[PDB]
Amino acid sequence: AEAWYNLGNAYYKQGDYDEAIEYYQKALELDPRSAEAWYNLGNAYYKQGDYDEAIEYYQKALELDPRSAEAWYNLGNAYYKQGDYDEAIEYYQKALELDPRSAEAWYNLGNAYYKQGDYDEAIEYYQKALELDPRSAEAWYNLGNAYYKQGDYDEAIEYYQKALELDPRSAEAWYNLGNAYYKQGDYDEAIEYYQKALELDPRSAEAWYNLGNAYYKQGDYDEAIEYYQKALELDPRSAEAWYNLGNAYYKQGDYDEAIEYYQKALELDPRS
Ligand SMILES: [Cl-]
Ligand SMILES: [Zn+2]
Ligand SMILES: [Zn+2]
Ligand SMILES: [Zn+2]
Ligand SMILES: [Zn+2]
Ligand SMILES: [Zn+2]
Ligand SMILES: [Zn+2]
Ligand SMILES: [Zn+2]
Ligand SMILES: [Zn+2]
Ligand SMILES: [Zn+2]
Ligand SMILES: [Zn+2]
Ligand SMILES: [Zn+2]
Ligand SMILES: [Zn+2]
Ligand SMILES: [Zn+2]
Repeated sequence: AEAWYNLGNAYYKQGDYDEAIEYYQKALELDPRSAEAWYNLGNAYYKQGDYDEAIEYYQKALELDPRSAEAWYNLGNAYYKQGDYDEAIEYYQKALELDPRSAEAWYNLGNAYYKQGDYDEAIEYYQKALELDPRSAEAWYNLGNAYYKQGDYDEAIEYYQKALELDPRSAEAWYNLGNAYYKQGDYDEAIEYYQKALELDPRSAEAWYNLGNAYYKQGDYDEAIEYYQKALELDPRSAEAWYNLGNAYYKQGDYDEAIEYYQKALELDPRS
């Protein structure tokens, strides 16, 4: 089994996962009691996106070594990839009972609670991750998103600010920071961050529309009109862009433009 196993390892290292599977299987046909062998077979399937096979082999690894933190964590990952968030949570928790010093386990546990809608737990476990390794902009952004989702816009703002200190080249962090100020009703700060997002990524329709809304909420109707019109060059299909473009014209006393744009909105959705 040893040579088959090592041959499988050599294929694994060169990224050749189908060959690794063949020789791991050959080794296991000769010695089915190696946890590391079952674990490595589960990894090779995992890398090909065979999540159901990965699950079966990681469970075999765990029959032989129930205290493998690595086997529990990768079982949790395979469930996460199948969209089975509650199983992923159960297995991540088992991995952390055995090894509470992995940032990666706490972070992935946060991600699973997030995907289920438990922003509170997401917050708790993203914080743990960040304490063992505070260097990832993505992790700060996601803690930002969890507070945002709970409606803690000020904590959201705080952690988006942290993510942008580490990676100021992120349109999404800039955009969500604007969303967070928008949601507190700080429309001038919103406008500032929305403009940074669009200077970095200038062709999301939704984003030009949200810059429009922020000007509209400030009472800056002629700028609202300019950015709504930009949103509609990119997405001529949006009932909302047409309707708020109408509102902007109405607010300026431009009643015949208001009528034209309200009609456009009502054709795309005649239900309001
Ligand atoms: Cl919004
Ligand atoms: Zn191959
Ligand atoms: Zn043996
Ligand atoms: Zn499969
Ligand atoms: Zn062990
Ligand atoms: Zn161990
Ligand atoms: Zn499930
Ligand atoms: Zn909840
Ligand atoms: Zn819950
Ligand atoms: Zn909760
Ligand atoms: Zn906390
Ligand atoms: Zn708060
Ligand atoms: Zn603070
Ligand atoms: Zn007019």
